[PDB]
Amino acid sequence: ISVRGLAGVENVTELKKNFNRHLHFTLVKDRNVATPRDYYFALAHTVRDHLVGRWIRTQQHYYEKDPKRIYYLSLEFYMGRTLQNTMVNLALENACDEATYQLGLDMEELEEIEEDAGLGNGGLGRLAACFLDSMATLGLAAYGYGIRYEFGIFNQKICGGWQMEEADDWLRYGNPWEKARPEFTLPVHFYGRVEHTSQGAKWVDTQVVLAMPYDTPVPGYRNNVVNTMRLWSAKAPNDFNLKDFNVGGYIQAVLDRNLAENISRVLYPNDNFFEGKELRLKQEYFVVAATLQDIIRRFKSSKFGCRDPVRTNFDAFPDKVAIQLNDTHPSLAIPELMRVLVDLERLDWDKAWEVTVKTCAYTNHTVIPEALERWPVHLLETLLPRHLQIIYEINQRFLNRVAAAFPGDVDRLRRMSLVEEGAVKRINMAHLCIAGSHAVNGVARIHSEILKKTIFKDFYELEPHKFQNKTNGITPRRWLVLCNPGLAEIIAERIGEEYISDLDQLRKLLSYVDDEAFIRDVAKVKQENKLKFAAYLEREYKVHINPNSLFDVQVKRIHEYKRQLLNCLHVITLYNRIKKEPNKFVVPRTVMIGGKAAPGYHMAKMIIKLITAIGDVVNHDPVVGDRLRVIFLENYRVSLAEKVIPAADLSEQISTAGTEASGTGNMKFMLNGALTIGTMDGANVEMAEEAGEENFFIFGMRVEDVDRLDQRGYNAQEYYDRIPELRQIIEQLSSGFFSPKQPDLFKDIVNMLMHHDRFKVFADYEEYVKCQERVSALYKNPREWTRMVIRNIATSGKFSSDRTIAQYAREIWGVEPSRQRLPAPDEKIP
Amino acid sequence: ISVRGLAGVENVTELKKNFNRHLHFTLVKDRNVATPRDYYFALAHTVRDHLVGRWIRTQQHYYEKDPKRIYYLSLEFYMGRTLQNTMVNLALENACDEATYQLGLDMEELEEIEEDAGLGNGGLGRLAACFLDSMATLGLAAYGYGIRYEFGIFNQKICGGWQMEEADDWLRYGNPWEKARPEFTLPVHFYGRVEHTSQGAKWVDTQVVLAMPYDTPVPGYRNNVVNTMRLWSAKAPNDFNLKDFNVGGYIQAVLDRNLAENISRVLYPNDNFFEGKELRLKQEYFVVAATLQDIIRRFKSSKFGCRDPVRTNFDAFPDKVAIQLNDTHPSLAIPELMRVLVDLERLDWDKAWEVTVKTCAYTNHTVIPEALERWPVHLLETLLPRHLQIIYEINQRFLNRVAAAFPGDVDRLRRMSLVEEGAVKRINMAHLCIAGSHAVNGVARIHSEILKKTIFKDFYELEPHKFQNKTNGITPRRWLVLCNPGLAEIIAERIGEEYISDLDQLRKLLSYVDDEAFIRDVAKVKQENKLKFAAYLEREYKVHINPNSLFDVQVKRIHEYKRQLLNCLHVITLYNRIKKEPNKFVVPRTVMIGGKAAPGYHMAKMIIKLITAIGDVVNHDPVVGDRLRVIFLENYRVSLAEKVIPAADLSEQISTAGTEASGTGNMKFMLNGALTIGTMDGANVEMAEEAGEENFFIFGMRVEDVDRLDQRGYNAQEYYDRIPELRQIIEQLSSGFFSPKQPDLFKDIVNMLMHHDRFKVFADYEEYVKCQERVSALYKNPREWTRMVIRNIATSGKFSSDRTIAQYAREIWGVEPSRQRLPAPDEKIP
Ligand SMILES: CN1C(=O)N[C@@]2(O[C@H](CO)[C@@H](O)[C@H](O)[C@H]2O)C1=O
Ligand SMILES: CN1C(=O)N[C@@]2(O[C@H](CO)[C@@H](O)[C@H](O)[C@H]2O)C1=O
Ligand SMILES: *Cc1c(COP(=O)(O)O)cnc(C)c1O
Ligand SMILES: *Cc1c(COP(=O)(O)O)cnc(C)c1O
Repeated sequence: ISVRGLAGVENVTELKKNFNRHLHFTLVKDRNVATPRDYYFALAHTVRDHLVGRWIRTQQHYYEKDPKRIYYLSLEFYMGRTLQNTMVNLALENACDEATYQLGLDMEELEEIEEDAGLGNGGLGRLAACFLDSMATLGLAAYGYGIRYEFGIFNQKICGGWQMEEADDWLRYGNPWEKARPEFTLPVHFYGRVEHTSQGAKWVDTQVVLAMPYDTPVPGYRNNVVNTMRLWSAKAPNDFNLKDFNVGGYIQAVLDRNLAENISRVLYPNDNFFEGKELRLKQEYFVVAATLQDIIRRFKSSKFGCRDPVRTNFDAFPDKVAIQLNDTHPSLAIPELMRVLVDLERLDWDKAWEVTVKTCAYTNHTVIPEALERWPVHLLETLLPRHLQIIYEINQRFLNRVAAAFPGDVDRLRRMSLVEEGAVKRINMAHLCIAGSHAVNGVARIHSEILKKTIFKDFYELEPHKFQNKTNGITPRRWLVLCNPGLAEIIAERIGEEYISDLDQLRKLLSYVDDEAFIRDVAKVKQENKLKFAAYLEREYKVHINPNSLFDVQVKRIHEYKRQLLNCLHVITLYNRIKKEPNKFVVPRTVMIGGKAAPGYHMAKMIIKLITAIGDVVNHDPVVGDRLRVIFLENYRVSLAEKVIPAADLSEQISTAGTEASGTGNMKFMLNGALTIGTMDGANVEMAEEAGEENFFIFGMRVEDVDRLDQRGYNAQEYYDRIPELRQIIEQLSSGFFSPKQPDLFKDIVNMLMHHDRFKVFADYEEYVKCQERVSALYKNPREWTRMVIRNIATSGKFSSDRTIAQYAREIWGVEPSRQRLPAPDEKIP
Repeated sequence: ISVRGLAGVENVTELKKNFNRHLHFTLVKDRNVATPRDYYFALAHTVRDHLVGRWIRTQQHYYEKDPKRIYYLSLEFYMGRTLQNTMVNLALENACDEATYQLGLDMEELEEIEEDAGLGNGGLGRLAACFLDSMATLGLAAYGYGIRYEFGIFNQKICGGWQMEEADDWLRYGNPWEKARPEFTLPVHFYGRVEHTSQGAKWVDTQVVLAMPYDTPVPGYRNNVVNTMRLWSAKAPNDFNLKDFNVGGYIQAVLDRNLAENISRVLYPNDNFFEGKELRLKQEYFVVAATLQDIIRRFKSSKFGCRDPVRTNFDAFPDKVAIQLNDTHPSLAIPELMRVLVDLERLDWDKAWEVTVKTCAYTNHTVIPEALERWPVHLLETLLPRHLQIIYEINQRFLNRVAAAFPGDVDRLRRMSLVEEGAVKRINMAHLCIAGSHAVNGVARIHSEILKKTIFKDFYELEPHKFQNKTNGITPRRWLVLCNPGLAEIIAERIGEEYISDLDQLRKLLSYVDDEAFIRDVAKVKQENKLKFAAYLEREYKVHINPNSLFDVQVKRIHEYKRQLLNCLHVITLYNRIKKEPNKFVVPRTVMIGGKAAPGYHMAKMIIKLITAIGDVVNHDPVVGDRLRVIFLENYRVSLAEKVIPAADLSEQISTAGTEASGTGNMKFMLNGALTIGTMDGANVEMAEEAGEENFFIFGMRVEDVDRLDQRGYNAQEYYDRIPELRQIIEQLSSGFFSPKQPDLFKDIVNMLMHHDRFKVFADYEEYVKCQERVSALYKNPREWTRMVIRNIATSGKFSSDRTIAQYAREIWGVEPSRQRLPAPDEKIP
């Protein structure tokens, strides 16, 4: 059937009876009233059974051996569905497929019922998920720590061409993967004040919110290792949240509990944008405060909570603990670690600081200013008074370090301060992270260099040793084996299966680049993939596309820097050329644009309306025929990504050079047989470098050109004046060609494009359509297109998150990865 | 070990491995980290497994055979713990006891970990629970319908002698008994307006709240019948509760969902008191609206949703459906049934009314005016506009009936109206229920007569046929076998086990009233019970009592009509007599008073403070010694009741004649070997009638005497003037004898007692202490005390809820009870 494992005789039988046990005993249903949803849960529960045994021995193992622990703190974990992934990592896919078949059910149909774990916005959240999978696969004693939002990223609905947001009640029917652990609930404090008494400061008169943990298993790839993702839920104490007496109402007091519990109710839908709301800041301290107590408790036990030197010496803390800050969101971990060490454990400042810096590491994910976290001091002052004091003290000592290193450099001092003066005083969270971490890293080579040359230049001059790079990657399990079994099978037919956990082996595919059978196969799976997606489209969303055309897709969050608008300009250009010479041949294309716009991002929502507007015109022009279709992919999410990417021919990664830190979607397309048209931005540089620029469609300004233009001054009028095709489009938008009933509908877009384009869309226009012509030319030559594809796939190995994690492990965490199978799952009951 | 069933060889082994399966696979724990709480859940899950098989066949059965269905609507269901009860009804107690023993665990210790299902306030809520057990035991196709409050009755804490309320988070660790059924979620409407168009009225522009059901199994006693208790939970729709656009905030819109969900957040802690709050009214329509849709859906299928006459003829609706209104709380079921039939199904008014009256029945539970539901019209007008219109129309036609029956009786008309004029117009829910039901019943013979003679006199003259009586009862399973296995065993040794489902058989115990061995045994279990409680007291609450003294206990909600104050006067009297003649012998007593006071009931909370105040003085007087102890039983609830009642010697049922509708605690004490001192009120009359007044300690005014006094006019001063002992107590309270630091602390109680005692406490004082002397006299004669006890126990059979339910079934519902074992639980998988 494929190498989705063995469909053993004993195990298919075993699976079937357990499916039945759960349908009866767990679901309390009988075959006569069971619905596909019930069948999905019976299976889910049956699959979950297979990893509890391993989950328990893995955790027990780490307790016995006691290795250095890795704590990945992140406010986002974009998990997606977990049924198939679990079957894949446990070599259960074929067995389950067989058993459910014998039960008369279609596994694929049941898989579609699983709701996505949308606890993320995009890249940052998904990176965290891929990392978790890789850390488990590399046998690292790693723990993912975050918040269990009851409402993840909103589900997007397009009404009249506009995005409509609606709550993502992903828990409505329950989550069979998580395990509530109410017995490990911890208290978290807010507000209050600071008392300075005799031997130390005291955080007093605080409001208490409880953090209840929920554990979700994270299985490694076929190695019997099952790590843990602990997500905190906010709960109100039953005392004070009722007991602070003297009139108000008993009923009201109980109803008001949903005020402390709002902390984990919803994820903020902002991608690369900072919103200084109190609720967010509360979410940030909540996950940090709860997590740290859990980390210290585990440390207190270790082998110190037995003997060792005997005396809670936190000197070995960094040798046993490593906490990674996914961006600045969990940055309060630094002053909080200090607070506990200094205030509670009573360590001297300097010893505490040494420990903190040695256990913390920060990862930066963007260079755009509006994405930077700068919290107003009056907020921190009210909500976390002691942390503010600690931050000021950290700042004090840090700046003294600077003064001593750069005597008299008074401007440097203000520039490096963790405290920003002005309208309102703010705290620069990024500066905090650099100061209290022993390592700071970018997510792509150029991004990392930019940090050193620009944004964090001063910090780099002070401590050059802290700055590193760790190019992002993606997991070949979900992003290849899971979503593209067809491609994985033909690769395995030639080079085996060891590449799933050793992606570098894909290079061996280079020697089949002239193989006639392989070229035919690679081309066949892609065609099969396109047919399946073209079908899904009519199934779930309804209104035809042509599977023979070139599948041109750009899927990622809607942003001005991602330039969906530049993609739009090209689409309209194609349209206008066709209307000019109708009877001239052009390579057919289905351009698919999908992505979510943050609810308050007006421009982003305007762009979505533009895309649908273009489709309204283009898709109903008889002269165009089936040569050009414009489709907006609704509710783009992980599960939807697993469907489009494998069916894509052209991947669009056209952000303005220097704005996309790395990107990961680009990697997903490269490993799944799509060709890339893009700019020398983020990881695109390393991808073209790996496959050879000849096998890549690079265009536009490089970072240097962008800066040259900025020195000069960017004037869009110039481009409007010298390019008639561009002029024609702008006047089409301006006159209502695309919005008849509301002719001025797109005035904001035009206005922006002409007067405040921060991402110089026009500047890359000419080179973009010129380059688009070259991909059309090559698509006309199926054999050469597929051979270039093979050159990309065979060379994508470097972009696996196993590589990334192995580097973090060695160069930052100080641990050694291991592909050693944990001693079976085998029963056992001590 | 006892007749808690057989500890079979095959089944103890089977139980043990399933306990282990769940500890591993369900709890995801290993023996080395498992805590008593984990062990309790493994067991709970193991026990729950045994009844799903029966649960499924019982429900399938009713679907095949299609009998008349009984729907018990109630806003309260005081369930308590369900582990032991399930073991008892499934004959699993000894097997589980053995198996857990072999696993090295103490079952009793694990049982104590189960949280109480406190979804009730007192009598009314517990009656519903006992009924459910009886309906299952009598094989009735019955369904309990209510609300799944996430917070039940508050947990009571005594601080400085005052009651402190704290949220009852009974779901904190989860509920292994319920089964969420999100797939059967239904929509419920609120607000909106009424449109009158061409062919009928339309309820339009409403706000939608979703009702998600949760089913809990209700097993009959050893008959393999497992009925269902469906509890609704409020959920916000993800559309409008987000989709009603045009600024407000996406985050805020999501956080605001907890506004529609507040409907099922908390139970109103009022016992026999009406609070006209909107949230309550919403809770009342919510349970009614959701339930009715479920009822009609089931009816539409039946055997009509196949063939029958073919044409949705609701003429057979009453033949297939019976809905019982537990008090007026679910009274909106009447106008709602009309709304659906008329507005949606399009039946003519008269045919719809005929159906409604024929399927509905109302049970009245109190005669005090402040407990009567009278909803302001402006509330109904805003929240349920169409229901108000329907109610007015029902009123219109009803009054016309009256006018026609009593021509010219203009005062009768206003008195009987469902609409009350005055300050604010109100709707008398009780009048609504009488009009739209074919049967109205009281809960005790005297209570029922009072309804006919007083409160509903006019309604009785109009339709004498509607009024009936159904004396309350309690379940011998929980209230005997479960909480008093010792007594149940010795009874079984003599007369067998058939009495558990045929309590009348207890009469056979009359012939052992002179049996020397029996008297010794009855006396032995009571002593064992007292020793166990005296121990529990020091275990969980700490500060000694004497097991040889007479256990004088009054446990029930704190109310002025229950007269805990009269009990207080006696206690102080005993104290004062001892201080007067210290070296005179008196029968030792431990008087235990326990009960919860509604949060806003000031007097009730003052009485609790008084009780603790008396104990402070009495319990620390050296001259008193161990002859008199005053203890306030904290957090009285079902689970606590199962502990005290079996250990009680004297049961206090001293409400003012004519105020306690029936009472059920009194019955619990009678069947568990306690003697009753009380007034001729509620069921006390029928109990004394059944055991013989010679075996009862009756005192005080009868209803007639109360009325005579009211004609005359009640003047408490008179009693204060003629009884020196009474005078001495009042002046002790007035001067701070019981409250040194705050001498005027009890001015409200004294003031009330002297000037506004609605329950004439003083009037029954003399006859009360005189009577108390007689019980002390008889306690001095162990052999005769025990023989009187035997006379009570042997004669309590009439008070089993099986009797009550059998009567409801025959005289109201029109169904025949059956003690036929359902065809085993046996596997099966169609
Ligand atoms: C939102 N968001 C960011 O703020 N940074 C991001 O992180 C991802 C993983 O590091 C990168 O691939 C993206 O380029 C970057 O924009 C991202 O997706
Ligand atoms: C609160 N509450 C009432 O309103 N009525 C009650 O119902 C019980 C069951 O019918 C009766 O036994 C009580 O006497 C009556 O007070 C009760 O307990
Ligand atoms: C991989 C992924 C992303 C990141 O896409 P980029 O092109 O790097 O912005 C965002 N959303 C989803 C659903 C993803 O799978
Ligand atoms: C039986 C019961 C009641 C009713 O007691 P009465 O004496 O009828 O008021 C109240 N509370 C609990 C916990 C009960 O078990």
